[PDB]
Amino acid sequence: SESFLLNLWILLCACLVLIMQAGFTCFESGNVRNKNSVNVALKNVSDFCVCAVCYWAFGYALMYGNGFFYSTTTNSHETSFFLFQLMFCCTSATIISGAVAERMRFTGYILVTLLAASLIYPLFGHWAWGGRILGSETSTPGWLEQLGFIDFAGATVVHSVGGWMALACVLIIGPRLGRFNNKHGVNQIFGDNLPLTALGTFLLFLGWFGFNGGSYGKIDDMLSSVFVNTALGGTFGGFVVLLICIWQQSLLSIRFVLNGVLAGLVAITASANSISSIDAATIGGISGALSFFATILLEKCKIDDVVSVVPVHLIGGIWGTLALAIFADGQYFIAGNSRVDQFLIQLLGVVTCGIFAFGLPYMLIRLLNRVYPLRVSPRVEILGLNFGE
Amino acid sequence: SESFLLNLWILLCACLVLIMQAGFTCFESGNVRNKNSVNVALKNVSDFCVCAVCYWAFGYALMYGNGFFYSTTTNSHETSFFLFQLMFCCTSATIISGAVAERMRFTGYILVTLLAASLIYPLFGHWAWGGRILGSETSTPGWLEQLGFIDFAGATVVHSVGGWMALACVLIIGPRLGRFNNKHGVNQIFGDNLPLTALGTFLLFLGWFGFNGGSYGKIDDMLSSVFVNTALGGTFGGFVVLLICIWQQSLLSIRFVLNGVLAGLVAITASANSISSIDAATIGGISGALSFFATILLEKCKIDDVVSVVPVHLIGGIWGTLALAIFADGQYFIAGNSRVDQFLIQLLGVVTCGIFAFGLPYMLIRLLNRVYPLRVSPRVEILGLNFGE
Amino acid sequence: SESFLLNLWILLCACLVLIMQAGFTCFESGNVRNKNSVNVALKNVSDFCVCAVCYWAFGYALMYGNGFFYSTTTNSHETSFFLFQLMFCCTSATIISGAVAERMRFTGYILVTLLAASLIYPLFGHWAWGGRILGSETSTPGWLEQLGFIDFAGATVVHSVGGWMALACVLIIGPRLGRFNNKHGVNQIFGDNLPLTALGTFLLFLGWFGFNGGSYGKIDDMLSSVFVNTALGGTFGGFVVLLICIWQQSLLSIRFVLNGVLAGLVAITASANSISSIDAATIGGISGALSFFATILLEKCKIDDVVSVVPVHLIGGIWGTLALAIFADGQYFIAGNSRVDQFLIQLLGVVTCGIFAFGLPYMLIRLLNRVYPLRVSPRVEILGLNFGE
Repeated sequence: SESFLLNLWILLCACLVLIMQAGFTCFESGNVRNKNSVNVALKNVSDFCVCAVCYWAFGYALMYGNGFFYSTTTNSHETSFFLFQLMFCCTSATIISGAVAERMRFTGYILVTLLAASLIYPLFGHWAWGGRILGSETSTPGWLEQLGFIDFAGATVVHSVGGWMALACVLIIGPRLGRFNNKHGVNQIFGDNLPLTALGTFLLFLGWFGFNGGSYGKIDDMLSSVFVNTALGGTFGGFVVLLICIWQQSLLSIRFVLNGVLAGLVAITASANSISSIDAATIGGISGALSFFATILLEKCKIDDVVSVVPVHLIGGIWGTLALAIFADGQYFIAGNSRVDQFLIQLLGVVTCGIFAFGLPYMLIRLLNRVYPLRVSPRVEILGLNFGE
Repeated sequence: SESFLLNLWILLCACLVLIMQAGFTCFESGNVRNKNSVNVALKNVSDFCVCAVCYWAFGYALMYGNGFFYSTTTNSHETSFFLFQLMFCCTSATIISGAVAERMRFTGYILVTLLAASLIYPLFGHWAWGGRILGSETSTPGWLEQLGFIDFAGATVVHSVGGWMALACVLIIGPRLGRFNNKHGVNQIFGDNLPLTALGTFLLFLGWFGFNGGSYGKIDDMLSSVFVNTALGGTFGGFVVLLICIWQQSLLSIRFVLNGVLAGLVAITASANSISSIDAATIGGISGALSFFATILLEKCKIDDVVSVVPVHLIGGIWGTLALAIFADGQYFIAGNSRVDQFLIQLLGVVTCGIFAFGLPYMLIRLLNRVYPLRVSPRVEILGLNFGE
Repeated sequence: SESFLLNLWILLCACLVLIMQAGFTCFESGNVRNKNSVNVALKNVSDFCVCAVCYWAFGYALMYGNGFFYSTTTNSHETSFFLFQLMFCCTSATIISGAVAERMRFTGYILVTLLAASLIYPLFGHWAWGGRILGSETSTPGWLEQLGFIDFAGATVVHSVGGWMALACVLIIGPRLGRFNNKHGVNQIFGDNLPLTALGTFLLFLGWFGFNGGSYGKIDDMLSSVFVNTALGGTFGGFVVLLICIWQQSLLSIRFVLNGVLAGLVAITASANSISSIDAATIGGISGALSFFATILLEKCKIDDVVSVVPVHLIGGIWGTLALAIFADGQYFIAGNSRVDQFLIQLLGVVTCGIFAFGLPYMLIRLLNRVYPLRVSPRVEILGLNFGE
């Protein structure tokens, strides 16, 4: 029947988001030095396990409640939906993983991941996605969803939340040793396994297909448009950054091109079900250019992001959320809302996400760092995070 | 119709078990030294090819016969079923591969893989799964299946069999050079590509989803419960080992955490269709703890398992097989069988698997080693298995 | 309905061909030296992005027109079909990527990829596959397709075209430095990440399943035969090359074994929907042996192919195209065509593919190389292509 086919589609899409977890692991492990890559991989597995435990235990009840230790219910599609949203929560915290590499303590990162899976992501996902339970009859939406905020697959719910928490963490722990100098400016710390980073980017593209396809929530002939918009956004982001770099040398332009692919994917994540192919290409290309410029701006601002989580997930998420109101069809809006009123509503969603997913983690992680330091000692950072803290 | 959707589901699940082969290759290649990783990858491809040839030629006919060089039949679901069981047969010997790394001859490993795919796995799969032909009308079950032994996805048929012959092989060829010494105790040989082991573990999780989903054998609303039990078992195994290690340093605790993920998956493999989410979490966590203690016990017993096949596949398989009778619902048992009679039956299956998949390979591989030595010369083990034997 | 399930099948198959792109990236990045692998990964992402942009812009209109900047149409299956064929075009140019590694300039490779995605692949795909639009009512076939040429999944359209322009490129730019010498003959340049080539080969097998399954074009009970033929062709190619090598040392035989797997897949690609399992095994084994002999012949002919694109894709593609007329059932031919007439037609298709995909790219790339050199300077080849050109 229709319900069985929809259930298998959501299960295969959750499998694709597990592929996206593997791609995040490869992307982050290949972009760091060989003395820190094993710690990065251990972080990338540990946050996934901790977030799955936290979302099964209380995260699903916080995000979609009126749930705790989720068992079988009367709703047929709710188990597949729960698995998909658990994969989404793991995606948010493994976004947080990549920015804090090579200088953050493992237990402090585990505490940050617990904060992300316990309080920040379920509350904002309840605000933006409260009434989006798959197959449920009577679901009360969140206040942001009631006001008219639209996020198809989570450019704000998943990517911007992780970007804001990652920005707060890298502002609190500070930059790596030997990265920024007062005399010589900015030094580049290249990774040691950049082909693994390219493989991780391809796996992230593959997982992004499942992200958008399972966030579609139904099965008809227009899901192929969502897949085509996904492919065009990612490839046009990569193509635009490739055109910008063009004659720049390898081992530095590859990071920009892969970040452009990922940022184009982050931008089409907001509106993959409501835009055309030309709109998806335009949004992805502008997102890739914005990721390039935001990486340069973060380098000049002395903010150390190792894999450029903020130019990809945060800047791309804000651009995709704002470009939904510029490019999507008016039939997907609330009736009576024009193109500027929807821009005000999506800007309100961006500002609310910024306040809740940055300011509250900034105070909480600052208070945690005041009594429990999250930056390793300098001998650990020189020796490497593979060898203990 | 129903048959076409079921056939596509089994084909996609067999694709996921091919992903599981790729994850096994990455997990075993990253966990060894750089002078042996190419030989490990060559073993991981060659055993897959040899097992596929053997199962197409005679393995399917021995496992599910009343077949030889399988062609198209009248049964609609039996071709996808054959592909799925072929990938299961490849999974057993690629479990066998990881235990015998860095000191075993390539041709001797090919002979061991031929033994596994020719005699041991098809005969025990006929004993435990003989009547489980997908879509067939009249199928006579094996004697173990007729007695009441329940094994959903191969915790005994796949994982315990490969664990037993891997244990026999590492007992016959002996430990690696410079691994156990009489004076200073136990020395650790760390791998050189541990992020590739993390990627392999993620691919193994993803393929484990297909393992359980294709072993479900039907399509209804309860397959998402099987997927949720798979995710919760793997993540709770990893979470429990992470809680045990907590403050232990990296480059050694990552192996324990990934082994806990895999062992939790091995334990839920036995009963993923018959337990609740809390039961899946409990079984996976106990399996991860048991993998940790079994790795320690194998280190104290001077038994060299390179990637810890025995604590993951054998110990986890025995625990999952025994925990089916502790945790699963009584409606899945034979009518009239209580909770202790089922424990006796599953213990009989464990003992039968131990006898047939250990004692017969131990005598056969010992007789082969007496006339054809399966351990490399010491200059090959010092120089590396990438450079010939 | 049937249309929704077919659309989801084509979307999942296009996801599998994206996995094939990832596997190609791993296979080429692991087979080169560490001073060139980052440039190889950058090429493997850049050609994918450029080809997706080119096929969305004008490639689909040239291949399947009577389309430019493809948007939503009346045909329900055409969007998933477009995504699948875009994946096929990206597959052709990423076949081209692997032959020209370690000595070709990046911008010159981008121009070659533009030539492949703009002129060669869409025109030959229009000639061979012009009337194969999924779900269309009135589609005029190409002249080769009207003459009776059969290519199920593109052993000639995808693999032979990429092999021919890869051969033209490596004949124009020439061999690597320190590869062939007049005194000592042939020297071997081993890659530095051969386990990553094993992972890439497994990912290529996985995506090759999706290649054949989405090229099937319908859903019934005979798609499982296509999957079984795919598995048997790949595994028998690997098994035959493993039997040929047997006692040869590692670090060189693994390249032959993986190339045999891939070449068996290339040969079954032509006729996976029309042969038996024994025929698939025979075709795959002969293709693996032919890849081994063609690799030896290319090393004796002083033609430097880094990952052996020509023995795998070109020789395997020609063998699969010719073996369709030897092994497939007569019901799949044009009525009135015998077994020798179909051999003449498939040979005409092979000769037409050779002329159009070799002689025109050889002339165009020679004219481009006369005014714009595509081979790096010797200091760039000595230092490495990761550090600029």
